[PDB]
Amino acid sequence: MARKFFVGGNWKMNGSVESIKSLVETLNNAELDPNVEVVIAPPAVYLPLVREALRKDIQVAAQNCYTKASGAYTGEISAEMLKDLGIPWVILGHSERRHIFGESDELVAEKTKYALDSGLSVILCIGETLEEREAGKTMDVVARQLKAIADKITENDWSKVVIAYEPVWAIGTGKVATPEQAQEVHAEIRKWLAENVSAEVAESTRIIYGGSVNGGNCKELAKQPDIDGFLVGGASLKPEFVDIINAKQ
Amino acid sequence: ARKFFVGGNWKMNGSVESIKSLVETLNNAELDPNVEVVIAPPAVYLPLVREALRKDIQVAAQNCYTKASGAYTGEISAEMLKDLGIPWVILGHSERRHIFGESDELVAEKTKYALDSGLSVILCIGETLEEREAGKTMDVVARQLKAIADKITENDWSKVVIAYEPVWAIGTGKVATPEQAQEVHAEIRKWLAENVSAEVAESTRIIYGGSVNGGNCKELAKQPDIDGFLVGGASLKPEFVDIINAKQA
Repeated sequence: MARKFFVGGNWKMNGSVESIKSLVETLNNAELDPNVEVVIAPPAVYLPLVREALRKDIQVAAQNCYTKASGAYTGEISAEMLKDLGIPWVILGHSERRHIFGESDELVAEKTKYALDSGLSVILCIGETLEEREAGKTMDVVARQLKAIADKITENDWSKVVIAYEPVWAIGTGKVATPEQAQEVHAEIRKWLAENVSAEVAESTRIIYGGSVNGGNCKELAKQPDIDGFLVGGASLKPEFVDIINAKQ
Repeated sequence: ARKFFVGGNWKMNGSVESIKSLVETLNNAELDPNVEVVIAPPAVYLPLVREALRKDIQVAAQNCYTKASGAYTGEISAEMLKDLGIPWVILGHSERRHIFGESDELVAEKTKYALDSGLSVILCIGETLEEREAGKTMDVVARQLKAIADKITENDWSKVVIAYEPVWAIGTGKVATPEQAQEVHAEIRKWLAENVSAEVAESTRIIYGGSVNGGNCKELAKQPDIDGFLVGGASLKPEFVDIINAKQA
């Protein structure tokens, strides 16, 4: 019934040696809620720097990886490389990769199965666009995106998956999501897991909210019973990321 | 005369250990001092290679995006490369154009942005087996080049190297002869002369990016419009040194 609260910070395409030095120093100086599992995701070229400098109780994630150990994929990073560098997490299926870079549901599932088999943990991102929501496809889209992973991975493999619901419909659009709207989808995802994977996976899988999370709204969102944490965007670059980690204390 | 140019594209290959061994071999090699040599590790190893490698070999990234920063999960910006002391980037590699669907305009945007950020660019072009059999080799390469020429200034070409990839002879079972390669390279240089300027045509290195190894590098290098190589799998092997030295007796 209980699930450890989970806060990921996705830096996206942001950072310099100097900016990351200050950012990491702020995190190292911070007082963090011991009950919260924290993961940050630097750009791939800063992973060694971050991994060395960052407090060990915050683990590092890559922002993406590919579906093979190695080969002729110019520009791609392998899960094995991540393991080689001591990077335990990867974000897969982020809306920007799905919708700007055309990563299909099955490619996401391929990556996910491959990363898990390599011993990584996965933040698996799902969610529907404004157009899909207007079409009434919220439940169809999240079902389809999850089903691609569920077809590919074992019940035990879910142990190392965290699901991030991204309300893409409320990201850079004129719409805003309420905690109640977020809660509604998280409950739908958990029911899908119960009915398609197992009751145990539904009860133990963290489902984190990946909409616009900042210091001002995190406390309200965390009160919802099916929101198990956050995948933070722009606020992960700011000192208030600490406040978001501490949203419950 | 144009300085001979040898790039080694590791693609999605490498570990800390395997890379250590590769770099030590290069650091101990006797290299033709007239050759400009560039190595392109996977992104998560750029700091490693940049620290360890002899300073007369420059490092390249295998890809980058078109802006300095923002919400592009999984992408690296040219500004990050500059920040890390990475002077080169490979753009428009056939694997990114085909597997990852990168359009001509996207490649051209990336190229413009990288140049503006102070990088040098290895710009890859080339035609597929079907295009070549249909007789569109020059239509395709002219189109791929025109997209860049429409976006960058005449002076911007100064820090461009064109890699001709005979995609028709990469993973097709076909091999290209030096005469076939020379014929395309000569057509590319003439394209530059007639569409850009006389200077750009005579200054721009056009390097051959088909299947280059120790056994064929010497005869390719004798061709008067082949200014070097973009090496794939052999760049992972000791014979990369022989390819660098293709102009020596």
